[PDB]
This record gives sequence, C-alpha cells and structure tokens, in this order.
Amino acid sequence: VEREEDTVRYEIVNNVAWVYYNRPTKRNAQSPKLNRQMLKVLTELEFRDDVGVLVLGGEGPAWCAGMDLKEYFRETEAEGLAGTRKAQREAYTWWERLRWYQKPTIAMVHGWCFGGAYGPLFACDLAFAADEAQFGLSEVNWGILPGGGATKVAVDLMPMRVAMYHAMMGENLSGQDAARYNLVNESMPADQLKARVKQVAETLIQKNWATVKYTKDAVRRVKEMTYDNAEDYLIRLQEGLNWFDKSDGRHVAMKQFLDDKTFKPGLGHYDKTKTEV
Amino acid sequence: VEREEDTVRYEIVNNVAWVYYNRPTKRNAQSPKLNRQMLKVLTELEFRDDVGVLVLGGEGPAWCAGMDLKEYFRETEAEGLAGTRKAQREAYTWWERLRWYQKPTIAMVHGWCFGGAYGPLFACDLAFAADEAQFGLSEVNWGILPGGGATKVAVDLMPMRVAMYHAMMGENLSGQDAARYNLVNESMPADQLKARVKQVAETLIQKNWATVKYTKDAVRRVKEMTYDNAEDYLIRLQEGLNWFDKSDGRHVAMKQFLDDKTFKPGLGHYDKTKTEV
Amino acid sequence: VEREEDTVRYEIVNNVAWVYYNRPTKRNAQSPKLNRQMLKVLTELEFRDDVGVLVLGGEGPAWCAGMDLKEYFRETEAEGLAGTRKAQREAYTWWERLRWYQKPTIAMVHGWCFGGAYGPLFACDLAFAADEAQFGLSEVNWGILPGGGATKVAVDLMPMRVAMYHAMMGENLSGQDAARYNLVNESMPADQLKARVKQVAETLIQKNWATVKYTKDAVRRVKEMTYDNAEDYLIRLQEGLNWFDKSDGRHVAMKQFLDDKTFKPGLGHYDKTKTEV
Amino acid sequence: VEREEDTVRYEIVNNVAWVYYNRPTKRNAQSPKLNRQMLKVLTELEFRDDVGVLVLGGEGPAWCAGMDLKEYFRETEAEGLAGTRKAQREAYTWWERLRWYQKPTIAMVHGWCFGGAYGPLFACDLAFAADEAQFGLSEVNWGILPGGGATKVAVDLMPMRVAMYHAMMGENLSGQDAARYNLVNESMPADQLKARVKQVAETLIQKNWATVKYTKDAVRRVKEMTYDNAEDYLIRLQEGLNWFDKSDGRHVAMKQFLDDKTFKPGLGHYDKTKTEV
Amino acid sequence: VEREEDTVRYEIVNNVAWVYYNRPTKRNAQSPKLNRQMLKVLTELEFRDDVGVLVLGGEGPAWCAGMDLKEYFRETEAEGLAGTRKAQREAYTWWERLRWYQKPTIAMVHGWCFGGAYGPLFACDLAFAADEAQFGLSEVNWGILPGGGATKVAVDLMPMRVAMYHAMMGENLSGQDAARYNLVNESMPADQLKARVKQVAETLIQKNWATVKYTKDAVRRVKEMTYDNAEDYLIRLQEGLNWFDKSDGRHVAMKQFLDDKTFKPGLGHYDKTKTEV
Amino acid sequence: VEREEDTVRYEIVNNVAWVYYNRPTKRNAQSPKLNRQMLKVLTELEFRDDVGVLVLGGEGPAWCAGMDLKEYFRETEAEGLAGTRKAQREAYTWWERLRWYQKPTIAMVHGWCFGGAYGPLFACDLAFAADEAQFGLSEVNWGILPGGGATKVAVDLMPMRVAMYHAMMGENLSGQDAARYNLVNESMPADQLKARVKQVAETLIQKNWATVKYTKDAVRRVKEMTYDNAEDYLIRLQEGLNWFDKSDGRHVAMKQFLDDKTFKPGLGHYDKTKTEV
Ligand SMILES: CC(=O)SCCNC(=O)CCNC(=O)[C@H](O)C(C)(C)COP(=O)(O)OP(=O)(O)OC[C@H]1O[C@@H](n2cnc3c(N)ncnc32)[C@H](O)[C@@H]1OP(=O)(O)O
Ligand SMILES: CC(=O)SCCNC(=O)CCNC(=O)[C@H](O)C(C)(C)COP(=O)(O)OP(=O)(O)OC[C@H]1O[C@@H](n2cnc3c(N)ncnc32)[C@H](O)[C@@H]1OP(=O)(O)O
Ligand SMILES: CC(=O)SCCNC(=O)CCNC(=O)[C@H](O)C(C)(C)COP(=O)(O)OP(=O)(O)OC[C@H]1O[C@@H](n2cnc3c(N)ncnc32)[C@H](O)[C@@H]1OP(=O)(O)O
Ligand SMILES: CC(=O)SCCNC(=O)CCNC(=O)[C@H](O)C(C)(C)COP(=O)(O)OP(=O)(O)OC[C@H]1O[C@@H](n2cnc3c(N)ncnc32)[C@H](O)[C@@H]1OP(=O)(O)O
Ligand SMILES: CC(=O)SCCNC(=O)CCNC(=O)[C@H](O)C(C)(C)COP(=O)(O)OP(=O)(O)OC[C@H]1O[C@@H](n2cnc3c(N)ncnc32)[C@H](O)[C@@H]1OP(=O)(O)O
Ligand SMILES: CC(=O)SCCNC(=O)CCNC(=O)[C@H](O)C(C)(C)COP(=O)(O)OP(=O)(O)OC[C@H]1O[C@@H](n2cnc3c(N)ncnc32)[C@H](O)[C@@H]1OP(=O)(O)O
Repeated sequence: VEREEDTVRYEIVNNVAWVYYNRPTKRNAQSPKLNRQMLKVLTELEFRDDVGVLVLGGEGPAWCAGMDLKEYFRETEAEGLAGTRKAQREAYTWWERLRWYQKPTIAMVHGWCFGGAYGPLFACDLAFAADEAQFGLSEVNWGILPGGGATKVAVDLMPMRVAMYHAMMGENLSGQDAARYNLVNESMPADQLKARVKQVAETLIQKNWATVKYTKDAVRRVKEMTYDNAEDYLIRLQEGLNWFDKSDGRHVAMKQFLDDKTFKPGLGHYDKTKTEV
Repeated sequence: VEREEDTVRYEIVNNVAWVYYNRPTKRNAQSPKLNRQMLKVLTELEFRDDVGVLVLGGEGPAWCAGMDLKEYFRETEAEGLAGTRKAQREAYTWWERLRWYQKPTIAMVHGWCFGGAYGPLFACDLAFAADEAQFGLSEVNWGILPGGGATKVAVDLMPMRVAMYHAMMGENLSGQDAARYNLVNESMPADQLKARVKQVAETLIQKNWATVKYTKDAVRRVKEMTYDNAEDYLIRLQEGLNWFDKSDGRHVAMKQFLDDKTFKPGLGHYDKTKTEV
Repeated sequence: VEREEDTVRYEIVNNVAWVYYNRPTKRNAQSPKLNRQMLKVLTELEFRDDVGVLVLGGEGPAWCAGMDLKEYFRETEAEGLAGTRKAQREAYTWWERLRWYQKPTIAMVHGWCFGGAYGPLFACDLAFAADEAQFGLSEVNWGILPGGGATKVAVDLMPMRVAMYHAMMGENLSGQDAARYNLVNESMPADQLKARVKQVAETLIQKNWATVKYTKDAVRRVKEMTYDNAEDYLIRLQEGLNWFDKSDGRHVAMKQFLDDKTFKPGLGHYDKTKTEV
Repeated sequence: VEREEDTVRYEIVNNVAWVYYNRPTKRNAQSPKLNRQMLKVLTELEFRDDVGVLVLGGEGPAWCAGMDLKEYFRETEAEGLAGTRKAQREAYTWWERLRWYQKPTIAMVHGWCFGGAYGPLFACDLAFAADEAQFGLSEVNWGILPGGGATKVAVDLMPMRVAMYHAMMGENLSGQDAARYNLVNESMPADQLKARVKQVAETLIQKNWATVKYTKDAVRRVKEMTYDNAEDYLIRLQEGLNWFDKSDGRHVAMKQFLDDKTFKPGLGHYDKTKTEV
Repeated sequence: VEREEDTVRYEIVNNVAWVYYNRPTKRNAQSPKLNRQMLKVLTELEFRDDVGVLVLGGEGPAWCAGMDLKEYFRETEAEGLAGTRKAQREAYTWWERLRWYQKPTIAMVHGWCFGGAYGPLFACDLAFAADEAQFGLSEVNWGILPGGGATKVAVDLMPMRVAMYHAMMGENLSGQDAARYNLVNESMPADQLKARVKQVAETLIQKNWATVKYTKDAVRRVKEMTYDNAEDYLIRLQEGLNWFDKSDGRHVAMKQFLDDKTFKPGLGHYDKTKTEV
Repeated sequence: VEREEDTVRYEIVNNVAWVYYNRPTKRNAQSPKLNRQMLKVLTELEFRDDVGVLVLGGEGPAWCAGMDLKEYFRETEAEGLAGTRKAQREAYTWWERLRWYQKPTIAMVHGWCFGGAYGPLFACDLAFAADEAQFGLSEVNWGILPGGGATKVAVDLMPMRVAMYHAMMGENLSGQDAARYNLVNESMPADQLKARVKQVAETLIQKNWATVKYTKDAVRRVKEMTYDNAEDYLIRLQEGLNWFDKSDGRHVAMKQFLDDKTFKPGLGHYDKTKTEV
C-alpha cells in the first residue's frame, strides 16, 4: 500500500486504541511496509497511560488475508536469504510485541482471516468474530506448510483433530465454527461485533490494569510448565504484581469486601476509585 | 469457623466417604483451620479398606468460595513471611494429597466455586455440577492474579481462549458452561446431582480399585510427557499394577471373557467376586 | 485368524489404498499375526507413486476390538518376557509406521473401537465415525490400565475431564460423542460414512502430496514444542519441503494467484497440473 | 534413635544454624523419627531473622548412610501401604522444605553419604566434602533401584556416563571424585572442612539475603525451562525481589559504585550497612 | 561385507555376549547388511538366561567408522526415498534395541569411532576407550550435519561448549579427552582395555539382573523429566521391580544386612546365592 | 560513549569480521547506544558473502563488564516502565541476533566478563579466554539476581553445583577455571589468544559454510528436545541443508572419499574447491 505510514491506522476512544490493518484493496495482506508500520504503531501506543486496551481490526472486507505473496514472499526472495530473513524478522517481531503487550489485546475479526494472520490472531489475548468471518490455513492450497507459527496457533487453540483437518484440507471455518473449536471466544452477526468488543474493552478498563497484565501473561506462560512448576511460578508472579501495583489494589479490595461490605468479588470488580486499605 | 475440627465433616455410606467443607455461613472459605482439618480428614480416610471413593461437597449455598480473605490472607500477612508461608503450605499440601489420593475422587459442586477452590476442583479426578452452580476466577475482581494454581487449573482443563477470558474478565460460568468447556464432566439440575454422584461412585466401587488408582494417575501423568515417553511409561505402570493387585484381576477377567464367556469388557466390568484364573 | 497373510486385506481405488483389518469373526482383534501382516502391508503401500491416501477400516461389525486377549496376551505370557516383548514391539512398530506414514491416513470407524485400537486410531491423521460406532477404554473393565499408549491417545485428543471419565469408568462414547470430544473429526450415519471418507481422500489427492506430508507431520510435532521453538521449527520444515517438492508448487501457485489470477488460495487449491513458475 | 527429639541437634553460631543428623551409632540413617524431627527443626529455624545460612552436617563417622533399613523400610512395610506412604511423605517433605529453604543451605559431608542421603545432598544449594568422605548409590548392592529421587540427583549433578556407572556398579566416589564430577563444590582434608564451610557461610551472610534467596531459586528453576522462557522468568523474578527487598539494595549498591566509588561489584559485595540511594 | 550373516560375530564367555562389528577391512562401517544382522544378533541374545551383559566391540583397527558412504548412502539414494527410509529405519531400529536392551551394555572402543557410530556409542549404558581411540563427528568434514542422532549424543553426554566445537570443527578426541568430557567412562592403554571391560561385566553379573535393568533405564529416563515428576516415577519403577524380581532380592539383602550382618551395602553387593528373607 | 556509532568497531581480515565492544574507558559496559549500534553492525555483516566467521572481542582491559549501571539501568528507570522495556528489548534483541547468527561466532575474552556480558558470551558458538580473564556473576554483589539470562547461561554451560556457587557467591573464575567448567572452550596466555582464535576462524572458513550453520543451530536446538524428537528433527534439518547447499557438498565429498580417495573425512575436511559429484 504505496506509503508505509498509511498501511496501519488507529483511533483512541474511551481509553481503547482501535488499530486497523489499512490495506483494504489488498485484503490487509502483511507486506514488509505494514509489518514495520504495525510495530511502530504498537510500540508508540503500548505505555500510554490513556491506553487501557488495544483492539486489532481490519479495513475493508478482510481482517487479514495473510502475508503479501508479492511484497513479503516474491520481492524478498529476489533479494536472496538476506531479504527473506529481514522480512521474516519484521513479521515475527510485531506478532511477538503484540503477544506480550503491556495492555490487554482483542482481535475484532469481521472478515477473511488466512494463514500468516494466525500469528496476530493468537497474539491477541481475546478474539471476537462475525458469523460471516472465514478462517483458513490456506497455505496447503498454495503448496506451502502453515508457517509464521500458524500450525502452532492451530494446535495451541483447537483440538488436535480440528487442527489436523484445518491444516491438511485448507477448508475455511465460519465464525460460529471458529468459536465452537476455540479459535476465538465468540461469534455473532457482523452488525453486533463492534459493540460487543467495545463492551469487553470497557470491562477490562474497569479492572486493575497491572492485575490484567500479570494475569494474561500467567495464562500464556503456564501452558508451557508442569502443574507443580506453575504453582510456584504463580506465587513469584504475585510478588512482582505487589511491586508493580502502587495502588495496592489487593488491600483496597480486601477493605471493600471484609470491612465496608460494598462489593462481592465473586459477582463484580472492586471500586479502584477508592484508595483506603 | 470457631473450632478447627468443625470446619470439615464426613459420612461413610456404601463405601463412599462423603466429605464436606463445613463453614456454610462463611461460604466454605479456606481458612488455615479448614486447610489443616481437611488434610487430617483426607489422611485418615485414604487407606481405609471400606473407603472406595471420596466425594468432596460443601454445606450451605457454596461449594467453596475460595481462600478466606480474613484468616488465610489478612491475619497471616500480619505475622509476616513466616505466617504467609505456613498458611500457603497448609493449603497446597491438602490439594496435593487430594490430587494423588489412593482412591478415586469426585467434586460435587452444587453452588459457588471461586478462585482458590480451583485447586481442590482440579484435584478431584471427576467433577459434577448443578446447573445453578457458578464458577469464577474472581481474583482479578479483587486485584490479585489467580494463584493457588488456579490459572494452571483453567489452562489444563479448558481451551486457552476460554481460560484467558475467565481469568481476565472475572465473569462466572454456569454449571452448563462449566461442562461445555470441560471444567467439569457434567451439569444437571441441583435436585438430580447427589443421585448422579452416588451412581458414579457405585460404578467405580465395582471396578478393581488398584486398576482405578493406576489408571487415574496415568491420565494425570501422561499430560506432562511426550507421546513416545508416555508409551514406555504406561508399560512400567502395568508392571507396578501386576505387583499391587494380589487379586490378579487381569487373569480373573481373561478367564471370564475367553473361557467362561460370562462378560464382554467392551460392554461391562468383569465380576471381581470370582477369583479363578 | 488361521493364515497371517489373510489377517489384513486392501484395495487400490482412485489412488486411495483402502486397508481393512480382516479378522471379522474375532472383531479385528490385534493378534501378533495381524500386527506383522499390517506392518508388511503398510510398508509395501507407503512409497507407491499411485497411493496418495491410506484409509484404515475393518471387516465385519468391529473396526478394531483391541488386542487379542488370547494370541497377543495369554499365548505370549506363556513364552515369558521374551514372548511379551516380541509381541509388544510388533504392535508398537506398526502403530508408529502408520503415525509417521509418508501419505495422509484416515480412520474409517464404522463399529467397535476398544482399548489398544486407540493407538492405530490416533496414528491416523484424520478420523470419521458412524453414529453407530462405539469407542471405549474397556481396559479398566478387565482389570488392566489403558496401555499400548491408549491413555495418552485419550489425553492428547480429548479434554482432560473427558479422558479421565473415559479411562476410569470404561463406558463407551457414541460416534456423535467421539466427534463432540474430538476423538474423531466427524460422525454421520454408517450408510453415509464411506462416501464422506472417499470425498476427503479425493480432496487430499488434489493437494501437493509433499506439502500434505510436511503439514501433517508439523501438526503432530509442534504439540511437543514451546510456541517460540515451534516458530523456528516451522521455518526449518519449509526449507526441507523446498528440497523435497521438485514440482516447485509454491512458485506454480504464486504465478496462478498473482500473475494469472485463475485461483484464490483462501477459497481452493492451486492447479498442480500446470508447471510454469 | 530412642527419643524423636534427640535424632537431630543444632547450634546457632554467628547467624549460621549448624544442623546435624544425630543418630551417630546408626550412621545417621533416616528413620521416620529423624524425618519428622528434621522437618520440625528446619521449619522452626527457616524464618529466624538471626539465621542467615543453614549447614547440614552429621555426628559420628557418617554424614548420612541413607534410609533406615529397619525403621523406614522393614517396620513400615509391616503396617502395609498406609505405613509405607506415611513414611515416604515424611522423608520427601523434609527434603523439599530444605530444597526450597528461605535461607542458603550448605551440605558439610565429612563421611559416609549413601542412597536416600542424595535427596538431602541435592536439597542443599552448596556442598563441601572431606577427601575421606565416600558417596555411593549403594541401592543396587541391596537389590533396589536408587529411589527417594537419588537417580535424578545423580543425573542432575553429574555427567550421564558418571551417573550411569554410579547407579549400576554401586561403587563409591571419594570426596575428590565427588568434586571432579560436580556431586559437590569442593573436597579438602577433613581437618580443613568445617573452617571452609564457616568461611562460605560468613560470605553469604554479608550479601543481601533476599538477593541470595531469589538467585539460588533462579538457578534451580531455570534448569527446567527453555532458554527463551528462562529469559522472561528472570525479569519476573527481579520484579518480585524489588518488592521483597525493603533495603532497596540495588539502588544502595548503584550509589556506592556510580556516585561514591567505594566498591567495584566485579571484585566484592556492596556495603549493606549503608542505606542511602 | 559380502555375506549379511558375516557382518557381525559374537562369543559367549562367562555369561557375557562379546558382540563385534565384523567388517574390519571396511572399518566396521554400518551398511544395511550390518544394520539388519546387528538387530538379528541383538534380538536373539537379549532374553538368554545365560547372557548377563553385552559388550559391543569391533574387529580390525576401527570400532565403527560410521555409516557406509557406499551401501548406506549412495546405493540407497539411487533407489529414491523408499530406499533411504528403509535404510534409515534399519539403522535407527537397532540403535534403539541396544539403547533399551534387557541386559546391561558396554561399548569397548579400541579404535576409530566416527559419526553415525555415536548412536550405538550412546546406546551402550557404559563405555570404555583405549587411549589410542579417536572419536569424531566427521560429518562436517564431508558436508553433512551430524545425523543418526549423533548431534544429540554429543549434547546429552558432553558439555555444550565441547559438543559445539566437536560438531563444528570435525576434529577428533583422543580416548583420554573422550573420558575427560564424559563421552566414555574411562580411557586406558589398548593392551589393558579388554581386561577392564571383562572386570566391569563380571561385577554387573554379580548384581541382581532385574535391579540393573530397572536402574539403567531409570538413569536414561529421568534426564527427560522434572525433578518432581522423576521423584514419583522412581516410586512407580520400584513397584514394577517388586513384580519382576521373583528372587525378592531386597528382602534377601535386608536379612543379610540387618539380621545376619554378613555384608554392608555401602561397601559391596549382597549374596544373591542365598534366598532366605 | 559519546557517539552511538563509536560504541562498536570492526575490521574484516581474511573473511573474518573482528567486531569489538568499543567503550574501553567504560570497560565496554552495555549502554543503549552500544546495544543499538551492536545490532546494526551484526545486521549489516551477517549475509556478506565475504564474512565467514564473526569474532566478538573488546577494546581495553575488559571484554564486557556487563550492563551500563548509569545508561542502561539508572537513566532508563528515570523514564519509567516504557524506558526500561525499550532498553531491555534493545539488549535482548542483539544477543538473540548473535545467538542465531547465519555465520559461526567466536567470543575472544581477553579480560573482564561480568553479569549481562553472559548473554553475548553464550550467544557466541565458541569461546576462547586468556588465563588473565576473569568471569563473574557479580549481580549478587550489587543486590540484583543474574538477569539478562545470565543465570540460564551459567546453568546451560556449567555443572549445577558450579553455576549455584557462581551466582550466590559472586566470586570470579579465571580463564583456566572458565575452561575447566566449560564456560569457554579453552584458556591460554593473553599473548597466544588472538592467534588461536584466528586459527579456529580459518578452519571454519575451510568447511562448507551452510553445513556449519545447520550444525551449530542443531547443537543449540537439540538441548531442548527429547532424544527421540531430536532423532527426527536432525533428519528434517538435513533435508533443509540439501536445499540450501547449491554446491551439493555431500555428493562432492562422497566422490572425493569413495571414487578419488583424495581425503578421509575422519582426518580432515573435503576440498570444496572441487565441484564434480
Ligand atoms: C483468593 C481466593 O481464593 S479469592 C476467594 C474467592 N473470591 C470471591 O470472589 C468470593 C468472595 N466472596 C463472595 O463473593 C461470595 O461467594 C458471595 C458474595 C458470592 C456469596 O454471596 P452471598 O451468598 O451474598 O454471601 P456473603 O457475601 O453475604 O457472604 C456470607 C459470609 O461469608 C463470608 N465470606 C464469603 N466469601 C468469603 C471469602 N472468600 N473469604 C472470607 N469470608 C468470606 C462473608 O464475608 C460473609 O461473612 P459475614 O456474614 O460473617 O460478614
Ligand atoms: C488390551 C486391549 O486392547 S483390550 C481389548 C478391547 N477390550 C474389549 O473390551 C473388547 C473385548 N471384546 C468385546 O467386548 C467385543 O468387542 C464385543 C463383545 C463388544 C463384540 O460383541 P459381539 O458382537 O457380541 O462379539 P463376541 O463377544 O461374541 O465376539 C465374537 C468373537 O470375537 C472374539 N473377540 C472379541 N474381542 C476379542 C478380543 N479383544 N480378543 C480376542 N478375541 C476377541 C470373541 O472371543 C468371539 O470369539 P469366538 O466366537 O471364537 O468364541
Ligand atoms: C503465507 C500466507 O499467509 S498465505 C496468505 C493467505 N492465503 C490466502 O489464501 C489468501 C490469498 N488471497 C485470497 O484468497 C483473498 O483473501 C480472497 C481472494 C479470498 C479475497 O477475495 P476477493 O474479495 O475476491 O479478493 P481478490 O482475490 O480479488 O483480492 C483483491 C486484491 O487483493 C490482493 N490480495 C489478496 N490477498 C493477497 C495476499 N495474501 N497477498 C497479496 N495480495 C493479496 C489480490 O491480489 C487483489 O489485488 P489486485 O486487485 O490489485 O490484483
Ligand atoms: C547488570 C550487570 O550486567 S552487572 C554489570 C557487571 N557488574 C560488575 O560488577 C562490573 C562493574 N564494574 C566493575 O566492577 C569493573 O569491571 C571493574 C571495576 C572490575 C574494572 O576495574 P577497573 O579496571 O579498576 O575499572 P573502574 O572501576 O575504575 O572503571 C573504569 C570506568 O568504567 C566504568 N564502568 C565500569 N563498569 C561499569 C558498568 N558496569 N557500568 C557502568 N560503568 C562502568 C566506571 O564507572 C569507570 O567510569 P569513570 O572512570 O568514568 O568514573
Ligand atoms: C534406601 C537407602 O537409602 S540405602 C541406605 C544406604 N545403604 C547403604 O549401603 C548403607 C547401609 N549401611 C552401611 O553400609 C554403613 O554405612 C556402613 C556399613 C558403610 C558403615 O560402616 P561401619 O562404620 O562398619 O558401620 P556398621 O555397618 O557396623 O553400622 C553401625 C550400626 O549402624 C547401623 N546402620 C548403618 N547403616 C544403616 C542403615 N542404612 N539403616 C539402618 N541401620 C543402619 C548398623 O546396622 C549398625 O547397627 P548396630 O550396631 O546397632 O547393629
Ligand atoms: C555418515 C557417517 O556416519 S559419517 C561416517 C564417518 N565418517 C568418517 O569420516 C569416516 C570415513 N572413513 C574414514 O575416514 C576412516 O575411518 C579412516 C580413513 C580414518 C580409516 O583410515 P585408514 O585406516 O587409513 O582406512 P581407509 O580410509 O584406507 O579405509 C579402508 C577401507 O574402508 C573403507 N571405509 C572406511 N570408512 C568407510 C565408511 N564410513 N563408509 C564406507 N567405507 C568406508 C574405505 O573406503 C576403504 O575401502 P577400500 O580399501 O575397499 O577402498
């Protein structure tokens, strides 16, 4: 998409950064330009005290139709290994920046999600789809295996049988099927999707943000640990959150529940407006 | 709950130990008193030749509403690190004793199941819920991450997307949702739950008890092994069961199927009354 | 089944090897004869340029009712450890040959699938069941734990709760339940099953066969890797596929999509008839 | 050793708890009495503000000659599985309490170290031996495999070849050989051993104690992680140490090096007497 | 080496099977003929009640100079993938049969040990070298990476730095260096090697053979487990050894130590001649 | 070191890129300027057809004295979390670029190597030290745990006991000790070090460069795999090297050994001047 700075756009609304792939006429294909610009935008939004949540959406009828077969594959193969490695590092680096983002991330998938879009899909903590969205590991249909981690995304989110069929047959899952097999959290009609995402973002914004970061990372990390190692790890993490959370939110919440009896944590969030312990 | 020995109760009925969290007016919150008494009760029931199955239920409207914010957190923080570590070891030790219990374990979850109740929920081999039960990682709602292993429980039982939403949003799953996402085996109306649990216990009691112990441990252990390592491990385990099972139940069953033709193992259990090989 | 060479049969139809367990009157039980003959048949079909897909079905009312309690267990125990180890190696070796087969594999499960049939069930990449099929870890019902890897199969395919219940209770899953819990891909009436399998095989045959092999192995392998290790591994695999695929199918497909615009990989396979890059 | 409270002794000298196995005439064999008393002593010393280091030594000519063949094995086998499991839990629990101890631990091994003494040997962070000490996995010589984790100790400390020979041949390593193969840190004549241990303890006491705890745990934990997972884990740990260390020792040390230039951390410890940042 | 049955020879002496690679004039290169014959010989010796130990040596100046560049590589590449896979399976299968052998195995390495000889070298439990032996990952010197697992052998036995240098530089280790870096147990002059191996074999033959098998497997297996998983695994293994060991050697040994006081297991093996418990 | 472009220097000599940390008067401390410039230099040298090997040395009396306590820690803490994360990503990213470098890497450590220098030390494939070099995890001496992966470096290279002592005691290893415990490959007098490194580089340059890359990565990767997974992985890697190596060096070498008999791979590298197969 001619200018690099035009390949991604964003708006800040009510402390949510709404970030969009912005190559609509190229179905939001991941070119090196988009991969560099997406990192730049993610890097500048990450530690803004007024950005609580990042939503990743797409302009036009695609969410993301994968890597750019022209600009990511053909043009880089022409500059040899050096060009291939530079292009790969640009794509992998922004998926990783999104995966470990300081703020909670949400995929808003209204349309086409193919191939190398699976990395960014997985890198979002939560994911909400339109019924009319279509998800495919289309890689087998153009003679390549599902790289950019896409095979691992399918295996880490979906049942083995479902991942195997998805990668071998290159057939598409509807939003409803993507939700049934846990590729995404939920599917709904396209005309309801933005409002649901906005509601989820507004709920996260009400939580202690430090607590949400430590929790979302804990979920990602304890997948790659034994039960017994994860038990000790979660204790170590809470000691870190104790340092990070200057608001001392656990003591604030304990006072509101035990002493004030103004909320029940089983039924709703503590009031982080209040600061008395 | 004033006296330590009153924090847990049990009944033995038809070789099933029905164990209940017994702090109903405190929603069965896990205080250090309950954590010590639960270990004591589990330890004394474990190797009783008349206890075939242990069911973990709760008195009052909660199953278990998590750790006691007053007695487990506030009062122990006041005695410093020493008090915190003593309290943590008491909670972790009984969840582990339950997780590796000599006898099959069943969670009977009729009501509230929150936070640090996830360890005991996972430590039960099987789990049956009331439709009216509510399951939550409420930790984020009082500003802490889901410790006492609860994050790992969510990740080891439920699809990653579901675990992520559950831990970040602190919203509750109904019994039906808890069953759909494999937090529990089944959900049913509260008025049907005890009878279903009683039926499941009576089925396990009819199996070779040594076989059930070796099998339930095998399921837990092979999650943390490669396929190829698990293949050899399962051979090693059967050699152990051969030693442990004095009834020589595999030869008893082989005679009943091959020679007597009185049962078909695909369709029902062998008669462990009979002892001829 | 008296002669070893009669324990397995196959037909080649439209480049699909239809292989059948052929001990119908013994419910296709895995005897040492069948284990040796199944390896021999799999070994001779594997690298045939006219075999694109292998389907594993069964003659008679069983798919596979497990190991032969008479010929695999009783008769080998009578020749001691030496006989037991020889028999075990014959069973494990053919399940492994099937699991890593050069060609895509499909389980066509019309009927009984018990115990040590789980290894071959898992060793097939894809699996399609009749509603009337019945799947059981019947091992607990004859006093043994689910060996021949069967416990690991249950844990690698199904949710932990479901695997635990399945192994401890020795109750059977219907085809529909086997599909809901991802033991198989799909369930349908028995009279529709062969046609669905034939359709799936004919779709795989249309893909680049080298691409399908590399992909199906990738799915199996990345389960046993961290996300970050799997990212690099998938790059290494594509470099291998580049060598293996003399048809240079990725460049063929790129031309058809970018230059010719005759297909869209999100919506269907490239035409591997064409050879221009 | 008739009274349980006599099976272990300790002295506090210059903030070092010198703990000794105290069954000299039974070569410090681990009986259930000693296993219970060792946990009690470790538990009461752990969080003493005047205990900086714990040294584990032995009275008489043995350090520890393993499990008590009479009181740990024979007498417990006589009370059946229940007695065996109680005895095993008592031994495993104190080795684990020592392995994760709040304070740095040192093994002072002057003499015999056999079998089930390997768990406590490994559970000590550091280990110093007399030339005249003798270390053996003597288990094979009395027909058992090296349990109580001893096989794993040998594999986690020594080269595979050395561990294999040690476990299969049941021959003894001298102190010098134990040091060459990294079973211990150092070996020296018995008459020099206590002074070296005293010197090592006095060096640890001069460090920031919170820093030593976080570091020693980090070493133990990162063995069971991939490089890339360990990188993130070590960041999480430092955030915890930031909370735990009220002395804010990293800022104290930075001032002494950058501003005051009174020490060089490459060459010695910062002065934790000073409190200015 | 013209006839397949001539590629391997063996002698039985004092219950030790002395097996030799027998292609001396081809430096004992692993051809498909040798790979098939080595499996056949290993398979027939394994469960002989008069074979306690297997030693793997070589005829002529090589132990094993790796895979046969002519018969294993060139001739099989000429029959395509099918020929390559058949040849690979023959080599891998016998290395694995040796690695998990029922009996203890010893490598007697008097001379050249190169490349694909590392699999068999590692598959032997113990290894003894001549000073004049030379060990090399010569693969880099003929433009291939160290396959047949050789890279993994180097990493599992030697320090990472040593393995890296060994694989990248294709320079040779002397016997003494091979012992210093734990590729083998010991190095000695060639004229002393056979007698040392004979002495080691005669020591293993005096141990309880079932105990040696369970122990040697435990060492190999606990490398691929967390400490805490290995603790439970070793308990499971002893339950298996209890079944396998009809001699009830642990009770025999306990009587000889506790009651008879005729041996000290720290200092020597129990007398397995005696059978009283 | 005032200008960013001055913090690193390099020379190309005989196809070796000699790269030096260039803040001699600050003992080559890793400031954000150096971390950015080191990535830039590594990135531009990596795919130069005239760069076969990269050596990492240091100007002045240090190799690398760790992170810059002023510019990496103090100044970034002053810009908050955003500044800390930016600085961490710059350091981690260049250590990783070096660790997976297309070309073989060598650490030339003539002097001080402290703390956060361990990441770059480990990221070099090979390492050669001066006797007068001093290696320390000095972190404990300034009250922090050994981050920037340094703890993991110590555990992945050195015996557990040695790593534990090194991290807890903050005492320094000499070059000779660093070599004995496998932190580096070799130690020699400082006046011999450059010539030895030059000789090692000139040997690597004579090998097939594609072969060296695939091999060095294989060594790093198979540490984090089971034996059985590593066996298959190494086959996959050779298929990749077959694609990457246009020189078809394995067939060139096979001709020189089998047909021409001009070299013996056990004793030296094939002549990659020659191109006939
Ligand atoms: C660390 C962890 O494990 S987090 C613990 C789980 N976190 C939670 O969110 C549960 C905390 N408590 C809850 O929200 C309860 O389950 C509820 C509020 C949903 C139950 O609702 P209700 O039926 O309305 O009960 P209510 O809130 O009135 O509780 C009744 C009593 O139980 C006590 N109680 C309930 N949960 C807890 C708890 N986790 N710790 C301590 N006391 C508790 C209440 O303080 C109250 O005590 P009081 O009447 O003596 O003042
Ligand atoms: C170790 C493992 O893999 S466990 C093996 C699986 N375990 C099982 O529970 C299956 C064992 N057998 C079964 O239960 C069968 O599938 C059944 C009974 C459900 C099939 O039901 P039916 O259609 O009624 O068949 P029926 O039991 O009459 O079997 C027919 C024949 O097959 C034989 N057969 C069935 N399964 C097996 C088996 N696993 N091993 C050996 N023979 C078997 C029967 O002995 C009988 O032989 P016969 O007629 O020559 O005497
Ligand atoms: C390596 C990977 O990640 S694989 C990439 C994913 N693979 C895929 O199968 C997606 C490839 N493209 C698709 O199939 C598209 O999503 C479609 C065809 C389903 C979208 O359908 P349509 O709405 O009919 O769009 P259409 O195919 O006409 O595409 C519109 C434009 O986007 C371009 N485009 C679409 N996807 C890509 C892509 N992945 N790379 C580059 N350009 C692309 C098309 O070339 C076309 O460009 P043009 O009009 O300038 O010639
Ligand atoms: C987080 C980590 O990586 S920990 C960093 C490693 N930690 C350490 O212990 C090293 C810290 N520094 C050292 O101890 C040095 O290597 C020494 C002191 C051993 C070198 O000894 P000397 O040769 O006597 O050098 P000296 O201490 O005088 O240092 C010379 C200059 O380098 C600076 N310097 C040395 N190391 C560092 C460092 N790690 N960060 C910042 N500046 C440093 C000194 O401040 C001094 O600056 P100045 O002269 O402008 O005031
Ligand atoms: C399961 C495990 O952990 S295996 C335990 C370790 N196994 C071993 O091989 C050690 C067993 N015992 C030994 O061999 C001793 O260390 C020795 C024999 C080397 C010590 O040698 P000596 O100094 O000659 O001591 P000796 O054998 O005379 O033992 C002295 C006393 O300690 C007792 N004792 C020694 N080790 C043990 C033990 N592991 N369990 C129980 N009692 C023991 C002896 O029975 C004897 O008791 P008695 O005098 O009341 O009859
Ligand atoms: C894939 C892998 O496993 S790599 C295999 C290991 N790679 C190697 O570097 C070893 C290859 N061969 C060697 O270098 C030999 O060990 C040597 C050269 C060191 C032995 O040195 P010498 O004693 O001088 O023996 P020489 O090279 O003359 O070999 C004698 C015979 O053995 C043959 N031979 C030796 N090694 C091999 C081998 N790996 N494959 C096939 N034939 C071999 C030689 O071709 C020669 O055959 P010929 O006399 O019939 O023509």
